Amino acid sequence: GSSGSSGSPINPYKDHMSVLKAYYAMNMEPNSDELLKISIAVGLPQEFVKEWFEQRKVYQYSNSRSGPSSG
Repeated sequence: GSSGSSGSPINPYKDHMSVLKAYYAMNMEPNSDELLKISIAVGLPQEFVKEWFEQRKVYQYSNSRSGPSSG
C-alpha cells in the first residue's frame, strides 16, 4: 500500500514495451485477433509478441515469491 501516482512520462522506445503491458494488464490470454494487432500497433512481428505473452504464463503459473525470472 501507501502508493499513488499523478502521471507517467513518455518514452521514445520503451513505448513498444509499455503498450504490450497495457494490453496484457487488461487481458491475460489474448486471441489470435488481438495478438496480431498487438504486434501491429507497435510494429513488431506477431511471432515475437506471441512468445512474449506465452512467457507470462510461466510466471503466472510459477511461484512469484521464489526468485522469479526478473524483478
